[PDB]
Amino acid sequence: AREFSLEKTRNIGIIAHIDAGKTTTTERILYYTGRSAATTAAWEGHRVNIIDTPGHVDLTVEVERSLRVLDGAVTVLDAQSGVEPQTETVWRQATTYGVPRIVFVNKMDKLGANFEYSVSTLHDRLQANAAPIQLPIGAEDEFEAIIDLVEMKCFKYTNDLGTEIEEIEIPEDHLDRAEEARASLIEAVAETSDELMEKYLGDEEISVSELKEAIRQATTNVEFYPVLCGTAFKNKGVQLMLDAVIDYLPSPLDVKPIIGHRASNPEEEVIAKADDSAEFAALAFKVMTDPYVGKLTFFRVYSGTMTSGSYVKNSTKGKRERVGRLLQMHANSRQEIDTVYSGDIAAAVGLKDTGTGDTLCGEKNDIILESPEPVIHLSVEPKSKADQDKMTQALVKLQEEDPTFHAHTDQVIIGGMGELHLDILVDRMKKEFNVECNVGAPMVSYRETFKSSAQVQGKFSQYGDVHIEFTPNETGAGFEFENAIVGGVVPREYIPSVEAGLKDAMENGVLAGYPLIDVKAKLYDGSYHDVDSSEMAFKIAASLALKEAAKKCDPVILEPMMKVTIEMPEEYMGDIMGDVTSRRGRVDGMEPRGNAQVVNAYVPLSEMFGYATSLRSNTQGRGTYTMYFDHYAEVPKSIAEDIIKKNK
Repeated sequence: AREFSLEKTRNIGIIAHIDAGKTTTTERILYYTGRSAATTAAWEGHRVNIIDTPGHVDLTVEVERSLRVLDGAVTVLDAQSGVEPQTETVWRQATTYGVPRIVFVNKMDKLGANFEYSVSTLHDRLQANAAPIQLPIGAEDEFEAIIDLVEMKCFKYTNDLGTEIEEIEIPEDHLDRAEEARASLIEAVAETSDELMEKYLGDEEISVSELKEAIRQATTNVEFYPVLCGTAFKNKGVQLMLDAVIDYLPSPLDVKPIIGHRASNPEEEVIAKADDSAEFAALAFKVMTDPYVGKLTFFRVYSGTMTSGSYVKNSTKGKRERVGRLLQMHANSRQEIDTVYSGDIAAAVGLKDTGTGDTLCGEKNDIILESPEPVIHLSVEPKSKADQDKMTQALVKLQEEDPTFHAHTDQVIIGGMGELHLDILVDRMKKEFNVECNVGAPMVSYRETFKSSAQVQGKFSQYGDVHIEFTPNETGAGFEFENAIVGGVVPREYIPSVEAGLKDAMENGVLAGYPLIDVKAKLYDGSYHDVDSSEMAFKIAASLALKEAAKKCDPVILEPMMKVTIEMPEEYMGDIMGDVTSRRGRVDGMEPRGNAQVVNAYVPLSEMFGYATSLRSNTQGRGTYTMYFDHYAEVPKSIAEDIIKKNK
């Protein structure tokens, strides 16, 4: 029987930069809530789950995931420099996923500390509706009290230990400032609420509570972001902000159910809401390994209820998993339980076949809450044979933790989604798994394809034969083999053996030696013997076909194209281009947001090396970009001729 009720639960995570005072803020939050990937705690008869967000925002896959894991967030800002480039890249994401937010402006105690300023940024840069529900008294050294607007009280801080908080009444000389502040607080909520609009102008006095009811309505619908203040290190306003999480930030019931499809048709939205009556469904957001307990698979349960020792479906991988004991990491402790209801988070011990992104649901049902390709790759050189063991070991494990990377042993070669991605991966090896290894330069991974069609035949004279029709496929369509054979001059016995020989012979590539893609092959005819003909020769044939095809099909080299989104001051807006159009980029569409323009562009990854270093140098620290894969494109003849000569 659950200690806490959905209504009493808060799933949160902390969106902050490092110099915003992130780590220092998390601990205070863990401490005040005490007595990691995810931590269970409590504040005031409320279950509080603090979800660890990724260490860098360039990892989109994670941040997206951790956002769906959580319900609402606490954004931490520096009291001086206001918001910063990445925090907003993440903020907009938060909104795409409809994550309620409250804002805690930290590090008030320092220099250049400007509260009424930092607040501006959310307005100016993020175009966000946010108004202080509190105001400071003093700044820098002078920082002393905090005015709570909604209840109209004040609190004095006599120590840096966060004890003996004097709860006092608002001093005169700040009385006015307090007054227009609460007044300026009460509408920003009212732009949203209706009857409150009358009540404002109509002059009716607004209650403390009835006001609270109103805000928490704005924030849980994310039309308003409450804003707070303090210094985490000196223990000021941390508690008030904790209360704030209780008052405003959503329970699992106050947000909209997570979308997902079923196991066969993945076009149905299947609803997952928090119901203990309904069938259990959950998502695994983290996997690590303890020296003692073994593999830990962390998870959140959106719908249904779960118990220790029963069986569950791992829906993503298509198998059956037997729940071991369930654990809960607390601040300082670990505690075991036999049951997981909805809206809750716990780790599971000894689930053999599970990995990050995997959806666990009940036995009967079929549901999945989540759904990859290398554009860039590295060479890795282990020393002697001593290290080489440990690496190849790691590679097996790492897959389970991050499926988003590829394994190639042909030296060993790992492709990934980017230089940053690949590094953390190498990071994890060099350090955590202790391998000493030479590491190459990032290299674009090119492809190949056919610009035209043809019909050809390989025949291996030990005898094998095929007639295949090779045609350029739709860009992105991948590879689809069609078996058109009828009479059986080629018997089924060797038929899939052809498909293999093709795949394998294409992977090698016909031009510079890069994998062959976007190509249709159809097998319309052949000739077989009954003694000599072997599954081998029927490979050598398919391969042979490919070689002849390569001669008639006008093969071409493909390079990756990225979707580059810049944002900048329009004084430089000409520059970024003469830059882009020097990069073989082309600019498609643009839209303004607030006082800056968002430039959308398409650029070859090959031309994108050292871009951030030319973004700042031109715009003087003002510009910011994002990038991700879009499509493969045909390399220009002059460039392509070189890649050939190289690999030759």
